[PDB]
Amino acid sequence: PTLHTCNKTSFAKAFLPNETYRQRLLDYIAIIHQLADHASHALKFYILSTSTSSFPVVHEDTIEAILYLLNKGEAWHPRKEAKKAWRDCLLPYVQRYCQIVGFIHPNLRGEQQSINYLTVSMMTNLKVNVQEHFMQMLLRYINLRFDVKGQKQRLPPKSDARKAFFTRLRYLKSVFLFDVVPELEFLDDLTPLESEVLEEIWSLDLPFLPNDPLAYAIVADPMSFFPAYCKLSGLYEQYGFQRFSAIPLRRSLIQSHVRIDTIILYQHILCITRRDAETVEKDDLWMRVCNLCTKAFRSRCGMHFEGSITTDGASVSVYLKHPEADKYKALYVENNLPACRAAENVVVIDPNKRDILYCQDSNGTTFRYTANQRAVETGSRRFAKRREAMKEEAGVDLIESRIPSHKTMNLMDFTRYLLVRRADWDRRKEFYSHPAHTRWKWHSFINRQKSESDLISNMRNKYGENFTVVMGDWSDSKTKGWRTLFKRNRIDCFLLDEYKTSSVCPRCSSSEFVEKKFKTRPHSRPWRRREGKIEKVHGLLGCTNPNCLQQAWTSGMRYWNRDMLSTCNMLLIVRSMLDGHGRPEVFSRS
DNA sequence: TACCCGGGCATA
DNA sequence: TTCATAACCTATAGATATGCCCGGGTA
RNA sequence: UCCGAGCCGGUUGUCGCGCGGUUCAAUCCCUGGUGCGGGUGCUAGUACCGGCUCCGCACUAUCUAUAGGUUAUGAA
Ligand SMILES: [Mg+2]
Ligand SMILES: [Mg+2]
Ligand SMILES: [Zn+2]
Repeated sequence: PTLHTCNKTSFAKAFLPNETYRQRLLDYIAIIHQLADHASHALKFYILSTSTSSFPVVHEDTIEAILYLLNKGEAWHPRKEAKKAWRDCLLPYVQRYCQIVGFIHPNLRGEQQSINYLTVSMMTNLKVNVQEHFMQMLLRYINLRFDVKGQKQRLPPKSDARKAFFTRLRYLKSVFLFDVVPELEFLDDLTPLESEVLEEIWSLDLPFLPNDPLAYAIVADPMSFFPAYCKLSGLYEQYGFQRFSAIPLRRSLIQSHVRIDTIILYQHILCITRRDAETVEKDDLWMRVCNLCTKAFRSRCGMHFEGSITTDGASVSVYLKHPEADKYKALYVENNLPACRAAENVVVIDPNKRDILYCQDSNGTTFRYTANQRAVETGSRRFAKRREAMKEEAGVDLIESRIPSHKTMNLMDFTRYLLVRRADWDRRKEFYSHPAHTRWKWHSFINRQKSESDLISNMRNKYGENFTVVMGDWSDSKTKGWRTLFKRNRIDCFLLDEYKTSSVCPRCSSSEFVEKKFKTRPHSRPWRRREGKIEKVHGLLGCTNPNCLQQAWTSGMRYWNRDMLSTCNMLLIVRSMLDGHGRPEVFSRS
């Protein structure tokens, strides 16, 4: 929530030059990464193995037991009965997975904090994935079975007589989702394909709530839908449809950020006994290894360091925690008109795929922030090319390209995937252990900060010290993140509808004479260009009304830039709203 | 034999 | 039309610390 | 599979102009920015006051993991 914030700095600046502490941190994070990866893989293996009888009720205890068995094995001695039962149930499968992958127990001491963090993170990932995408995948399967993609081509489009099927589907889903209780007579009207789909959906054993819809049930207790979600994945694999990651495997070999709190310095880094450490204040203890006088550790908006960082070997994210922590169409300009009138200057912004921002003012001054500029400043393209060159030189591409899909729900296929991953684990681990990846991430962060700061500085220099931002509500290229950026710089941002803003000429206010796609040219994309394809120009528009024309023009139409027209029409709309006349009729929906 | 500290485990 | 590895956008959830028991060495 | 940004024209408020001319910005290393004092230096004319670079006071900037779409690459 609002009670927490983060400041990201370099590894060298955050920590003192004592090499022992840095080496201990680097060693600890590497062990934690492997533990998390193998825990996720073992959880998936156990789920697939138990699929023979029933999908288990996965809780925090399951992942915690998997982690402990990987780290300690039989040496784990839980006190409570539930954890002991989980240990007894998971030990054989964990040992079998270790044999398959050749895992060697690290026997790391003092793993409580890291194990708790990893268990919480993995359960959060499971919950988020299931909650967010169970409905999406179910509806996607429903559409795929009925060939809705091909049904448009099979039937003549835009015909009332053919609307029956697309209406029939709308009803079937309501029966399948338990949204509407079907009448008994309708059950006998199902065609064989519909009956098969109904049986397949029934086999999923989807939970249900009588008082609230299925969507509310998913949010209320998303994890209860996990057993069905996995089943759904299997259905895909039965029909060859594009599969999805049912279980969130943690596969990346690059060093992931690992959390470090006061306890981790307590035990692993400083290696001081708990009794001795309890006699020292937290701030001094952290100062013994960290330069808290650095800029990154300063208080902001009443927040304080409070001993919490995340490190990956190249960058350190220090978390500032407010003292009051838990400790265990509002955005549209229509509703914000009163605030707009007090702005010194008003900026109207149109987003586009290429021109990420196209900004204009009432005084006519224009500005833009394009995709190419963002790519160049951020360095994404250069880093991508260098990474591709490294992969080509090391030959890792041939190894990764042949890896069997990890989304399979069959035990044999998952075992084959694990064997293939083990076969070349050593080479890829060394390749991704290179400092290039974390350094690239840190440099990308710095470049993004620089680019955003330069953008804000240029906007202030062109449009004044303070101004209000009005942006279109279109979204697909950065689309919705900008709303946050202006907030970080204390610049107001408001939304505006783009309906037909690109089909009206501001100088005659008549949409009947607007020309679209009046010229064609060889395709801009080189691979499409060599293919012989031709592209219609989208951003160029024409006006044919005589009032906008002149006798000295042989073209016969006044030319306009699409972004310029959009910004001018949006400025006119804003002026009309501020004048009390509301949205102009021409741009109004109906 | 019995005492102590350091470390592992539980949990809001 | 299917798979794998980076990343870019969007969205979700989470962002430690104190007490109790045991085991290893010592008296 | 490639594309930096501003200005003057072909231009009329015109293009993923693979049209021309024209100005500076980055291509490695780097957490970013704002306001207040001095502290060598480098620059423009006789203490005036423009820039680059540090010192120090407070003012400020949300990261991690996972999943969906896409991009780039490598296989069919
Ligand atoms: Mg638009
Ligand atoms: Mg546009
Ligand atoms: Zn017109």
